[PDB]
Amino acid sequence: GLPPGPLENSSAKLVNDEAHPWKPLRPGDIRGPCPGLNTLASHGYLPRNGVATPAQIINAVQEGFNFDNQAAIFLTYAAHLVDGNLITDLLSIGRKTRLTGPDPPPPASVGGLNEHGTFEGDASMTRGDAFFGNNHDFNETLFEQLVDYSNRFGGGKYNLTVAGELRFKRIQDSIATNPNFSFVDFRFFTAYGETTFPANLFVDGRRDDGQLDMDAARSFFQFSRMPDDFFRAPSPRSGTGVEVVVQAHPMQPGRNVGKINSYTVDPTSSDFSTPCLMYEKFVNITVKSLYPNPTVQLRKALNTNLDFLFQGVAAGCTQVFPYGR
Ligand code: HEM
Ligand SMILES: COCCCCCCCCCCCC(=O)O
Ligand SMILES: *[C@@H]1O[C@H](CO)[C@@H](O)[C@H](O)[C@H]1NC(C)=O
Ligand SMILES: *[C@@H]1O[C@H](CO)[C@@H](O)[C@H](O)[C@H]1NC(C)=O
Ligand SMILES: *[C@@H]1O[C@H](CO)[C@@H](O)[C@H](O)[C@H]1NC(C)=O
Ligand SMILES: *[C@@H]1O[C@H](CO)[C@@H](O)[C@H](O)[C@H]1NC(C)=O
Ligand SMILES: *[C@@H]1O[C@H](CO)[C@@H](O)[C@H](O)[C@H]1NC(C)=O
Ligand SMILES: [Cl-]
Ligand SMILES: [Mg+2]
Repeated sequence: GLPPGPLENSSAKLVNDEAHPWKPLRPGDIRGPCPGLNTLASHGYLPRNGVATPAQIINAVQEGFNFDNQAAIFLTYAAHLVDGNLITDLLSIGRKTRLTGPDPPPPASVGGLNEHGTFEGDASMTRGDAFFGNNHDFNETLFEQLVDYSNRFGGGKYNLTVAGELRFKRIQDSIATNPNFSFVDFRFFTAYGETTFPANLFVDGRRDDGQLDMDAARSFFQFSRMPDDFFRAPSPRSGTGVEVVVQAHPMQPGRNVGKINSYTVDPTSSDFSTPCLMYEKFVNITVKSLYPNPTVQLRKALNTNLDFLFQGVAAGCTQVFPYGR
């Protein structure tokens, strides 16, 4: 279906309401590395089994959290192109599942949001790097480090100052312990944006002060659960304030080269100075590598989803056509 449009009414409102109660997981229910999508599934804004269409995901992030339209479209279609089933139009917000339908041929993985190196990546705040065995479950030790950074830099609350310090700490921990640490292109951009999301979207919209308390933080990050009487943000937003996070500790994109403490800058990677290059490489390299010679029905589904992806790209970039027009 077409990408949904922006909210007709984007006011703050109760989103933890009678029609969207929190429910525990049933056997087979899928939760993944994103506490935003996990919470919408656990409140019934998304299907509770954690398998959804792109249009369902865009509608849920807007209705439940007031995520802005352009960001919703870009992230949803990027995730769907690399992790979703383009024929059935279904994406798992977590582990690979037969529930997304019959698979395309390799090398396409349709691995859900849990698939390492497509969307999900290293130096997550409350999830471990895939090298350590689990890139998707809430990690109590990592969350306690988020609390400690909130106590030291946020007076007990998570804010953009905390995000700047913790983002850099998680990069330095990955450099020191993960010999396969990768921090380039798509992951380089999304890792910085994700650290603003709690301050911009998990803060009750009646305050919208960018100060997230640790009870609310645990409720979202561990339990996929809105605080009692949670109001969504009072206007559409996503990564507002990412400039503060970067400015705290500016980093070049790069990777460890098979050893710890070997972080090597990648001059071929995009960075914040080349945002159009990030889009071009995502399409010409990442998507194309998963579908190099697609059959007629797959080509048509790719071209449709790539057009939808381009709707979320900031004005100024040129659309690229890996399968022709
Ligand atoms: C619009 C579609 C969305 C998609 C496809 C999506 C997908 C993802 C994925 C795959 C990750 C894991 C990346 C990683 O850390 O390795 C992630 C992280 C995250 N997402 Fe989402 N996301 C979306 C929207 C949102 C929204 C609306 C929120 C908040 C309301 C949110 C909050 C977060 C946070 C806080 C993290 C970082 C988790 C951590 O580092 O511990 N996301 N997202
Ligand atoms: C800096 O964090 C990035 C997280 C993305 C959140 C806002 C997505 C907005 C989509 C425009 C992207 C333009 C482009 O890709 O060239
Ligand atoms: C929009 O929704 C809010 C809160 O749900 C409501 O109070 C407000 O009156 C609505 N605006 C319009 C134009 O209906
Ligand atoms: C190691 O890094 C490569 C890309 O550089 C990635 O494709 C692979 O999945 C990574 N594996 C783990 C578990 O970190
Ligand atoms: C959580 O993260 C810590 C710190 O990286 C790690 O040592 C531990 O094995 C991870 N997993 C669990 C289940 O705690
Ligand atoms: C984070 O909280 C601390 C302590 O209240 C404060 O000094 C800092 O200005 C806050 N940062 C932001 C961006 O709100
Ligand atoms: C992407 O491919 C198009 C041709 O299809 C080309 O114009 C563009 O330069 C490519 N960009 C990159 C970064 O490879
Ligand atoms: Cl919007
Ligand atoms: Mg990760």
